[PDB]
Amino acid sequence: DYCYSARIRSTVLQGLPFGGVPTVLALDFMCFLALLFLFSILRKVAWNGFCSWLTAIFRIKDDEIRDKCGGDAVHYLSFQRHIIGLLVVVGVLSVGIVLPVNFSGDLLENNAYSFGRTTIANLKSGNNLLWLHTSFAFLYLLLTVYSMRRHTSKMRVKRTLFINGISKYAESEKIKKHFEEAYPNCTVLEARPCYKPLGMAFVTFHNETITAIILKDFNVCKCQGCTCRGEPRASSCSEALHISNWTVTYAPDPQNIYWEHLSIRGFIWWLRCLVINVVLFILLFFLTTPAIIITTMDKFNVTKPVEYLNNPIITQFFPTLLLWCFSALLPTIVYYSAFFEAHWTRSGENRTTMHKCYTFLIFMVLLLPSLGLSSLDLFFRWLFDECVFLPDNGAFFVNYVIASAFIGNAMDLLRIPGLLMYEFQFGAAYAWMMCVFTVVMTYSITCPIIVPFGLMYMLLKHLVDRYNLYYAYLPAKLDKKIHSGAVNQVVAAPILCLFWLLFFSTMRTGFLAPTSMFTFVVLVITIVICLCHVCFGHFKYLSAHNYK
Ligand SMILES: CC(C)CCC[C@@H](C)[C@H]1CC[C@H]2[C@@H]3CC=C4C[C@@H](OC(=O)CCC(=O)O)CC[C@]4(C)[C@H]3CC[C@]12C
Ligand SMILES: CC(C)CCC[C@@H](C)[C@H]1CC[C@H]2[C@@H]3CC=C4C[C@@H](OC(=O)CCC(=O)O)CC[C@]4(C)[C@H]3CC[C@]12C
Ligand SMILES: CC(C)CCC[C@@H](C)[C@H]1CC[C@H]2[C@@H]3CC=C4C[C@@H](OC(=O)CCC(=O)O)CC[C@]4(C)[C@H]3CC[C@]12C
Repeated sequence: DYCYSARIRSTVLQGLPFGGVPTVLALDFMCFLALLFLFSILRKVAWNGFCSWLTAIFRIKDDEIRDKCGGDAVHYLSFQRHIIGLLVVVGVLSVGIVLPVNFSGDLLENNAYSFGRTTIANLKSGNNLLWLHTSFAFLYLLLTVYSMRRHTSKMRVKRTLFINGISKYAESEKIKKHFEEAYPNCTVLEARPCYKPLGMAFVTFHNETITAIILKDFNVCKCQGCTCRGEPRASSCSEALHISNWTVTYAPDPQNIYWEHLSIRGFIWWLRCLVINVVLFILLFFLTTPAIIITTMDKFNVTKPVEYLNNPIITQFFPTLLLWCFSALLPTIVYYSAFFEAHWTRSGENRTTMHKCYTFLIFMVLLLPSLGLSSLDLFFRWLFDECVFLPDNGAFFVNYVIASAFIGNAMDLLRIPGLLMYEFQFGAAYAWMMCVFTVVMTYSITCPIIVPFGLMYMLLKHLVDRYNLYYAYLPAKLDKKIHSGAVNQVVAAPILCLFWLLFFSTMRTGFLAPTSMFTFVVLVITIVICLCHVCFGHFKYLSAHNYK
């Protein structure tokens, strides 16, 4: 009883020794080591001793970080410090309690060196123990929440609106009298157009709930047979106003405002947005696909015996190193290109780009490679001329995590030196570390052995951060709304762990098989709760964001 019966048909599909992890690891370490020597001769070029910086890493006290950098660096390092701790608990459960279950699988017991043995693919469908995987996936959601209730637990104008689309010939009298007659419950303190004003204004009220009500009445989605939104109500003042044509917003400070960009609104602005974002999403397909093609040479006609796999130098190391190169350049595209979308507020742009870096990195590292590698008609050709799971059984992901761990972090030292010719980007750095955490979490239950490398991705990213925050990057104060943003991404990670579990369950047993059902039930219950935080606002004691 086996899956491949390698004695009958010596089929190329049965993968490398150890998934090619040993060669990837050996070359990645050796490339890391070489980069640390290269770093040393770089930082010594400009003016205590060769490796002195490596001693500094473990000497600097947390209070020195706190004192020099300010609170944003400590809130950042707290986030890391929690995720490191999170991954020890998830790590010990994965390697301790998931892996010995997987490895008890009867399905890949031939092919003893196959990395596939340490994955869900080793478990025969209908085997009772498959509930343990669904259970841990849920348990990990509770831990990624509880660990973020702890992170957030440790950490620390409101009547003024900015009103846009006023005609340049408008008058403060009419603008003032409008609110106090269209909404007689209000009272107006100030009402001023702003920098021949170009049709933007500040207005200030007496009361905050009234402010929110007035702010809603220009923007709110509620409907009739006539119109899909609450159209802003008429007045005697209206000729100065052009009320229907406004956009109205809580006023940020003028240091946040792009007085250039907000000159365009409605369908035109959504055109510039969609044709920038489509070009980038098209481009991801071509950046992605070389990695998947170079990896997938399990074709036939000739070159069919197991002996015909290439060296894991080309079939594992090279493609994951190329995918890393594109992963590490991707932030530099979206930070550059987001300038041309013309957001209204620098704060928005910063807060947008962190979620855009993250979701493009997710499409091009996790989701499109997951669909690409899952698109193995390969099994259909073997079968016609369950044991379906990724080619190499997902060793590709381990190999990515290793590549990003050793080569990525060693490169992170070198990201700030220079002189080879003869300021902390908090959003980018958040996006990048949650991209990697997402992969680890996604595979942590289908493919346990990824988690140790996930942990050491974090430890080395942490040390290199604690180092380069204190010594290298300029001390920076930041907009708090990105730290709170990043915690939502951490909650996405175990949810995508549940989704791919439902996928690789439902492509290996029916949707009516009870583990498929249970995973669906958990997922649908989880998502309605998570959505009810976003605007509906019912749950605000739960899931995250305990604050001082
Ligand atoms: C296969 C392809 C062609 C379609 C797959 C869908 C994605 C391209 C979509 C689905 C959800 C979208 C995201 C949903 C929400 C946001 C948040 C948005 O930023 C916000 O914070 C909005 C609210 C605010 O700024 O206050 C920026 C765009 C982004 C990342 C979107 C980018 C495009 C995404 C990933
Ligand atoms: C193959 C299956 C999984 C379908 C593909 C689904 C994706 C399009 C989803 C999965 C997870 C989603 C992300 C999970 C979490 C967030 C956080 C969310 O954050 C906020 O809106 C923060 C707002 C604030 O903090 O003020 C922005 C969208 C984003 C990136 C989502 C974008 C759409 C993603 C990539
Ligand atoms: C039929 C329906 C139920 C299918 C749902 C498919 C997608 C639309 C789902 C799958 C995963 C979801 C995400 C999973 C996790 C999160 C984190 C969490 O993010 C926030 O709270 C950000 C917004 C805020 O700051 O208030 C809640 C929304 C979000 C992005 C979800 C948005 C909707 C997503 C993309």
